[PDB]
Amino acid sequence: SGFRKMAFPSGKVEGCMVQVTCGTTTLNGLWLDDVVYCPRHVICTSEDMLNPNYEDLLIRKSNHNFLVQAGNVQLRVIGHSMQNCVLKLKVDTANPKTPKYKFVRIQPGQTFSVLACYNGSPSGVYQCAMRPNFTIKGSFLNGSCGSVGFNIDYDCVSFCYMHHMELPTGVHAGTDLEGNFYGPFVDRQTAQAAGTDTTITVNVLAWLYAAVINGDRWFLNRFTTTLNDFNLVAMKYNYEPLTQDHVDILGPLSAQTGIAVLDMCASLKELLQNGMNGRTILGSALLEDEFTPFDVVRQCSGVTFQ
Amino acid sequence: SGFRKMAFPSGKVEGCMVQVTCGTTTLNGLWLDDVVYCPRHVICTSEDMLNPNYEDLLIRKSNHNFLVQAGNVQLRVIGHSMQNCVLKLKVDTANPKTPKYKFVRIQPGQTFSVLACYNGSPSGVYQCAMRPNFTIKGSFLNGSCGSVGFNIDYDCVSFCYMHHMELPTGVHAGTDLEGNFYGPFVDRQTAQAAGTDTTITVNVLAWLYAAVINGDRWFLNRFTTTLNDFNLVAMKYNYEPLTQDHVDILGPLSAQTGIAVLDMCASLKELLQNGMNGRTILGSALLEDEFTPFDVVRQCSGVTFQ
Ligand SMILES: *C(=O)[C@H](C[C@@H]1CCCNC1=O)NC(=O)[C@H](CC(C)C)NC(=O)[C@@H](NC(=O)c1ccc([N+](=O)[O-])cc1)C(C)C
Ligand SMILES: *C(=O)[C@H](C[C@@H]1CCCNC1=O)NC(=O)[C@H](CC(C)C)NC(=O)[C@@H](NC(=O)c1ccc([N+](=O)[O-])cc1)C(C)C
Repeated sequence: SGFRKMAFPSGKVEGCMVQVTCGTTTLNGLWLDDVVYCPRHVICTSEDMLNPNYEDLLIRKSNHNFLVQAGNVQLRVIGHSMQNCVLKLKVDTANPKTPKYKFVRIQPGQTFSVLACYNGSPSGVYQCAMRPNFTIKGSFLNGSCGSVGFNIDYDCVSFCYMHHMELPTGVHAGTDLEGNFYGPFVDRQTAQAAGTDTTITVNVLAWLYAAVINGDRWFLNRFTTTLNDFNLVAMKYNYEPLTQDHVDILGPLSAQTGIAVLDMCASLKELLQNGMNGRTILGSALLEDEFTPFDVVRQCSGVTFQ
Repeated sequence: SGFRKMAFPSGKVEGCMVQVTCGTTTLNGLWLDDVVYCPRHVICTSEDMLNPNYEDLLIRKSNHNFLVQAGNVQLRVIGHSMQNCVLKLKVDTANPKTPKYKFVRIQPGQTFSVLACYNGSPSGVYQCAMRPNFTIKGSFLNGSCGSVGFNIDYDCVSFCYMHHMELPTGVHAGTDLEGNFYGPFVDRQTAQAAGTDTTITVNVLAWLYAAVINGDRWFLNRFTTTLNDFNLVAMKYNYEPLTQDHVDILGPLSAQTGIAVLDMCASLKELLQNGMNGRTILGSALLEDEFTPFDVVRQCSGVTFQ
């Protein structure tokens, strides 16, 4: 028993990280087959990051302006192209450690692991959610750009996030691996504020189920609620509306615990209106919203990958 | 910016995990060079876990009673010995993926990453703290024994924990890699008194320093405190008493931020006595105690957000 914020094992992605340097700018790239993917702003200069003309700047870049270092091996760039906000550097050698992989674009409310890297060297792994306002609350310093987010399904790595920038509120924004930003952001050092963030209601409910599974049951009551009456209360506390699709996705956790979804909603309604009365749930005084229902089932059943 | 509970990248440890089966009991083993390390209770059957004579069970076993599997490859056991609570199975093949490594025994309050494994395959990775009473608050199901905890310094893995059991309170206990239990515990299914679990004060202080480094000072104040006046408040709130040894460990964070250790203690004392009043620190409403001073320096910017 026990419930932890758990990241995917990172070994398959560790073997894909490289250092990419252009001019005096260094960041990380992702080496899959004979292509290295990295944020296109590696080609900018300090003097240019206000509103870079990326297409123009790339014209004046040759293959040998890109230094790609994979551990002890320098990779030769034999071709370069730009796809939206990512650069694709074709290289001499196919990565022998390339896993089975897909590029996916995730929905807000979904979770993924981030492999934080610096100078092509992985330094940490942690679990994140795509916020409703398309930001992530990551932990990224200078040099972290090109770090990637991913999920693992059996033996296949689904890459969903590449890191590009930090917002003034200290949260983070990036692209999918096709270079398309999540949310209304652009890769320029301009004035950019994210929409108001909301709590991911279906994830909070999933985590209350995790708590019950792990013996923490004090918040269960004998009240009932309809979906509409729950959503009338939840919206006033800045929670996302709960849809019928969300209720369906909570079906398996409901069957396992014997607690109806709308009964769990009633317990959450009491927590919102009355507070915790000084208590915690799974050690938290705030309600956790970065576990999906799939995250809870997977962890509580010991699903394995590699 | 940002601050996340970050685990070490798990790839170096994933390459070491194997499955060990004896009779009908399967758990995880750690394959380093030509030795597989695993918990000695792999040789137990369900009916004799109340008072197993481990040197009763082991003399009855031959090398070929141990089935060791790495991937789809059987490893042939050519020798075995018991050291404290761990079994050492000599195998006929050195692990080609053995990293540089050490075995270290850590102190209460210190942290490590756990690669939770089932049947020799990894399920996930997360960061843990050794509690003051030598337990850990993990996520371990049936079959997780032999999962290990570790730190990585450059490319040397320091293994410090191997998982053995869950206590009746839902917390977890295990050994160092020489098989010595952390805490006054033994590998049998009998009631064993545990010390009381207090909050790791030096780690809370380190995390307040992290909040300052990242740009937040709202919780500071002008008082100072003596060590003893602080510890009187600490014990009211179930915090571990702070020693001069602990104060010395916070030296680097104190110097980096310009806040004397006993001034941060005065700040913590006021947070405990007055609560948070709806505010948060690094996103938390409860003070975090699973970051050591070293963890903070490893994750935070070397440049304080002044
Ligand atoms: C890549 O490595 C680097 C990572 C950043 C660096 C700062 C610390 N944490 C990180 O995650 N990314 C960049 O340097 C990126 C380059 C651009 C996209 C070309 N720049 C930023 O992240 C900057 N953020 C902004 O410039 C920004 C400023 C103001 C506003 N605003 O609403 O006013 C929005 C965005 C960093 C401040 C350098
Ligand atoms: C190994 O895989 C397995 C892991 C356990 C399994 C249950 C779920 N979570 C885990 O971490 N370890 C065991 O099965 C272990 C083998 C013994 C130690 C020979 N048994 C247990 O973990 C049981 N624990 C106890 O019975 C127990 C009772 C009291 C104390 N104590 O110190 O007071 C310690 C252990 C579980 C009930 C299965």
